[PDB]
Amino acid sequence: KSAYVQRGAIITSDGVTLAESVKQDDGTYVRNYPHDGMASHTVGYISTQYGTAGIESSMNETLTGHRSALYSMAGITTGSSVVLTINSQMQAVAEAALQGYSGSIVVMDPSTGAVLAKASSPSYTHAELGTISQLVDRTTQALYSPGSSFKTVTLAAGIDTHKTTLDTTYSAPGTMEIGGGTIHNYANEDMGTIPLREAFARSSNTALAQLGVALGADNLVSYARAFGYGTALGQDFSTTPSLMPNPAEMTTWELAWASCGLPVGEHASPAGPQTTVMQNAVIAAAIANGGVVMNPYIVDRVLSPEGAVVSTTSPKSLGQAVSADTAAQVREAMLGVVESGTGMGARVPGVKIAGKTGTADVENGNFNSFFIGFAPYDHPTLVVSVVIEGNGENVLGYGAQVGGRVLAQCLNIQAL
Ligand SMILES: *C(=O)[C@@H](NC(=O)[C@H]1[C@@H](C)ON[C@H]1c1c(Cl)cccc1Cl)[C@@H]1N[C@@H](C(O)O)C(C)(C)S1
Repeated sequence: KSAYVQRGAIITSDGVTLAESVKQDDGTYVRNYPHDGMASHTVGYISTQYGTAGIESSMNETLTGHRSALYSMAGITTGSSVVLTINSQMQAVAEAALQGYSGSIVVMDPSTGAVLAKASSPSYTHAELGTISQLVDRTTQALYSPGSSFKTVTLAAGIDTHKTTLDTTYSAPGTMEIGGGTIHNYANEDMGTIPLREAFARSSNTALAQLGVALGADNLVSYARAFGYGTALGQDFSTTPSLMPNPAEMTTWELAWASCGLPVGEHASPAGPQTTVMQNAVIAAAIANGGVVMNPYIVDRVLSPEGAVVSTTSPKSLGQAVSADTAAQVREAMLGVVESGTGMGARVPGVKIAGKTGTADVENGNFNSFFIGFAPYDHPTLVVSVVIEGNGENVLGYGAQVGGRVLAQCLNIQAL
């Protein structure tokens, strides 16, 4: 029966139709994808060979459309349409910034969790699914070691528990023994004794590991969970949960590394942290939003075949991960990263951008570049989360450059 019932459309917030059904002279309907290639992973597909993904999958009941003994009357009833929170201009900006690279970008509204752009690369067209890495959604369904981008969580926790302050000094030596193994700063750089805001801006592992060990495993895990770890984020799309160990299984050395964003644990529970890019955006959004974590969403509203609004998504909080005072301090620390530390590549003349960078080593001596951030600093209206994957190219600092560029172009779009 269901080939004769028209499937609803998938449309961006600014009115660009990305999926559509057209009636045949046969009476059946064929699925068409205008601007084929835009937001492919988000729009998704239903394919015997390739599976299901994206909105075609997650909103399938709504688009399908819930007397039936007559196939001739099946036409008389239409699926309802879905208007996404994705803006086509911001989507194009994120897609352009990934050309030539593997990785992904999420742009989100920090006060609501609305997903404004969501891009993964390499990508595909729907036309390609009619023949025989591209199908993986690297924003929500790939896990990465977050590296130093996770120090945002460590810092937040340290401040929120009143165990440290941005002006508290730490020894930040090139190497240090912790829990019977070694932690080293990048390039074994000895930074001497410096305030935490500077250790964070310059991304010292030896300093941040000492904070992680002061916090303890229970605290670190609990705060990661409060930011969304362990939750399949997304009101209306699938995200694979970001992972932390069972804190009871962690060692001190493991803890030290985890607090710098490197999963090195060996135990029954997973090693962590392992993050999605979406989870990283949710962390930046919580910090930008006074500590309030939002469950992100990608559907704005549902429309009936006649264009009436049938329902509207409501923003929903997953709780307050840290206090407002803590969030303000973390924002300030993040401003330092971009103004005077490892995130200077994200600077954009005439707008204050804040963020945190990371770099993580993976298999075969490859490494990935991360960035989370928000803008403008005072009254944030956008959050970005990026991963640029190395795969045998050095991409040091690329996440930050991509991040700043996307924030700046997205701010301009907002201004129009
Ligand atoms: C965080 O990303 C931290 N990264 C590193 O030190 C990385 C790279 C350079 O190699 N392996 C790493 C690692 C170590 Cl040695 C220790 C703990 C965690 C990791 Cl992922 C610093 N942050 C980055 C920047 O991108 O923020 C630097 C390259 C400045 S070093």
